[PDB]
Amino acid sequence: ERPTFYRQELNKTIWEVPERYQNLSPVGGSVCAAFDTKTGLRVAVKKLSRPFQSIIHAKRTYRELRLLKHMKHENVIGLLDVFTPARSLEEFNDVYLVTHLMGADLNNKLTDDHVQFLIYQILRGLKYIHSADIIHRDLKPSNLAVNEDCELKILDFATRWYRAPEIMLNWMHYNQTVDIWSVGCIMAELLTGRTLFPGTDHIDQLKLILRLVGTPGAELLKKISSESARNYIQSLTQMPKMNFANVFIGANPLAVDLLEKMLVLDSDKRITAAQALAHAYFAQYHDPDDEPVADPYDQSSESRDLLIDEWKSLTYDEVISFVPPP
Ligand SMILES: CCCCCCCCO[C@@H]1O[C@H](CO)[C@@H](O)[C@H](O)[C@H]1O
Repeated sequence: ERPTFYRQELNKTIWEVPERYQNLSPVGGSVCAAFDTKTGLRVAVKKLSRPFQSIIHAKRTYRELRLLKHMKHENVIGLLDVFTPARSLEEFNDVYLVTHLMGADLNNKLTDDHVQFLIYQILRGLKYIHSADIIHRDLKPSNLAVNEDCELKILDFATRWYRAPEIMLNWMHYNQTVDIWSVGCIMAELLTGRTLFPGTDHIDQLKLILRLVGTPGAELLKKISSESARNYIQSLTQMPKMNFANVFIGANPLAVDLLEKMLVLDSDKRITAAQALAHAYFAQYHDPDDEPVADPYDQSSESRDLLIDEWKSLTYDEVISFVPPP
C-alpha cells in the first residue's frame, strides 16, 4: 500500500503526487489539470496553500475537507481522492485534493429544453445540499460547472448580482432560500442573455430588485426587527410588483411562473428546491425517486476553538480514512 510519489516543479512551487496522476498542467490553493491513469479521467488536482499556517487556516482546511468528503451526489462536486506525501503525522504539511476536471462553467441564448435541464440539475443538487443543512450562499454562474453533455455540478469555490437582498442588508439569520433567489437570477439570465440585476453597487442593486418585485408589503414589514430598516423602507415611494411576462417576453409561461415563485422578497414565501423540482416547468426531467437527499452534515466542528496541532491531527485523520468513490 501507499502509492509511489514523484516530484516536479510547477508554477513557482514543488508538487509531489502519486504516479497515477500524469501530465500536470497548471490552470493555477493552486490547481493543475492532470490525467488520472487509473480511472481514465481528466482531473483537477488542488495543492492547498498554507493549510496549517494558523489556527484559522487549519480550521478552514479541516472544514473544506470534511465538506468535500460528505458530498456524494451527481450534481455536486465530489472528492475523487485526497492525499499527502507525508508518511506520518509528524511529517504532515501538505494536502492535495483531487476532483473531476470540469470543462466549462455557466459563465462560458439557450433553448427552453436546455434551460430546463440546467436549472433542473441546479435544483437537484441544491435539494441535496439543503437536505444536509448546508446553505451555499454564493451560487452564481462561475460556481456551476458543465461538461459536454450539459451535465452540471455545483462547485464550492466577487460579483453580487446573484445575491439575495437579505444578504446585502446584512440580515444575518439566513434561510436556505437565499440560494433559490440566486437560482432565479441565474435562470433569468439563461432565458434573456442578460444579467437580471446588474447593479453598480449594493444600493443600485437593491433599487433594481425593488423595481421588479416592488417595495415590501405590510406582511413583510411585520418581520423586520431592525427599527432603522423599517424607517427607511417606509420612506420609500411604494412601487408595485412589475408583471414578469413583460420582463421575460416570449419565455415559456411555466418558466415565468417558476420565476415569480423564486424571486419573492420574503424568503419565507420563496419556493424550496424540493418544491421547485415538482413544478410543471420540469415535467420532462422530474423523477421523485431519483432526487436523493444527504445525511445532515455536522457543522459543530466549527464553533470549536482548538490548537493548530489539534486541527492538523483532525485533518490528518480525515485524509487517512478517505475511501474513494467505488
Ligand atoms: C428593502 C428590501 C428588503 C428586503 C426584504 C428581505 C426579506 C427577506 O425575507 C426574510 O428573511 C429572513 C431571514 O431568513 C426571515 O427571518 C424572515 O421571515 C423573512 O421575511
